Amino acid sequence: RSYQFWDTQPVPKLGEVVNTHGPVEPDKDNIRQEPYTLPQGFTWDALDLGDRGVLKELYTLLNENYVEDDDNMFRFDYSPEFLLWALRPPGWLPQWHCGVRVVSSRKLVGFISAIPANIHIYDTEKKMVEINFLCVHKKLRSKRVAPVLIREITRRVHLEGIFQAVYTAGVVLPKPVGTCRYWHRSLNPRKLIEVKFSHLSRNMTMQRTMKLYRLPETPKTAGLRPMETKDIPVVHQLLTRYLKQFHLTPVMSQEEVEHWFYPQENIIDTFVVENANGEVTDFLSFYTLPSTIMNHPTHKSLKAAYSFYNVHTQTPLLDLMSDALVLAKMKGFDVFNALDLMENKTFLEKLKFGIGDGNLQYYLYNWKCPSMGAEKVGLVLQ
Ligand SMILES: CCCCCCCCCCCCCC(=O)SCCNC(=O)CCNC(=O)[C@@H](O)C(C)(C)COP(=O)(O)OP(=O)(O)OC[C@H]1O[C@@H](n2cnc3c(N)ncnc32)[C@H](O)[C@@H]1OP(=O)(O)O
Ligand SMILES: COc1cc([C@H]2SCC(=O)N2c2cccnc2)c(CCCN2CCN(C)CC2)cc1O
Repeated sequence: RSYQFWDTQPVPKLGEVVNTHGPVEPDKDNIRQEPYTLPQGFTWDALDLGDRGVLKELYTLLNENYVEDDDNMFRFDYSPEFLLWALRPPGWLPQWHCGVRVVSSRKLVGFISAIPANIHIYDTEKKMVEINFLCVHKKLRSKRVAPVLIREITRRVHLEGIFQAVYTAGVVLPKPVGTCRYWHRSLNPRKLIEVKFSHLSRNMTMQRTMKLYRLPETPKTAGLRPMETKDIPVVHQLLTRYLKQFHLTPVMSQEEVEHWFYPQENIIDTFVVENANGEVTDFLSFYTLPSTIMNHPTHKSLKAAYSFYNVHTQTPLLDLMSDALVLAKMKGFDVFNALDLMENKTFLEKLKFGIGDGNLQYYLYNWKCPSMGAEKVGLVLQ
């Protein structure tokens, strides 16, 4: 369109209207046994994240070289313990933690990952992988290293008999199946304005701004409490039933639900509504992901909470999310982030979220299907 790399790949063209559902190419019956060639002086290395030293190397690569905002002011700061959560879910494979190192110094300069996931896309369930944490060191940018990382992880996934993948990106590539928008809810507006994440309205004083965003000290929903081990099955049951209404969703086992939702401090929070009868009827969840405030003398970090999966059957969704905001404020978050997917548009403007810059595009690899509105997207990635 022209895309030197993406034009060679089994994905639909940008601008082509798709009215069919299925693979772009058939499953491969023989697969390349040898890794793709990297530029000279660089080598492949599978990263054992159970090793404290290797995990920290990955932490640093991403801390210094991962996604920045459009103004080049903030960079994601995934913690080592978060990366362990995100990258070793049930069924994780060691070959799918794909690093690139400088041969001489051993410096980690590139990475890409796959984790397994069963994905429901319209009327089909497929075993896929989710691709995440594609990163190339700043000093290595614009040298066509990304295509080698993408082809190499493809080869490694192919060896395991898997021929479809799902991924998101803030850039337009062939061809989005869904387009989402970022929204932000101020919790600590004074800090957000000071570090220039947000700006003071010409029509509002700082005093008025703090008043606008002020929240109750405690949640209002009767019987809200953190998720416990006994809650794992009912949380699985609630999520599975809730997700049916959307066109792009994960299909989680009970073991997967335990991994993704069981609370871990500073990583993942899940709160359930246990009613007057002792029945769990609702749950909210958010993950923890701080950002580095680049080159700032006094404020070094911003603590952000990210809306994950929120299931309602008896409690209004609006009330659930109001309580999520209160809980995040209690836990010291500066901002609460959510996408416009699932039923989120029903609460975003009401709870004083504001729209952010940029788009999050959702993609499938080797699967043609019609595109969908954000409201039909029911998949949230890390
Ligand atoms: C069956 C199994 C299938 C498994 C595979 C499924 C596919 C997985 C796909 C990956 C899902 C990743 C999900 C996430 O992790 S999204 C997060 C991506 N990470 C970042 O944005 C971190 C900071 N940025 C970087 O590290 C970048 O500069 C990267 C590494 C992204 C590009 O490095 P560099 O800037 O040095 O560029 P290049 O000269 O090497 O190569 C340029 C080519 O790369 C295409 N490009 C640029 N950005 C992306 C992007 N985010 N997804 C896919 N492709 C991208 C670009 O259009 C061009 O192709 P084309 O325009 O010529 O055609
Ligand atoms: C500044 O506001 C935004 C910040 C971010 C992200 S990017 C790194 C970061 O730390 N972010 C952050 C900071 C503080 C709180 N939550 C998030 C985003 C996400 C957009 C992702 N894109 C858009 C497209 N491409 C390629 C650049 C990054 C949106 C914001 O409107």
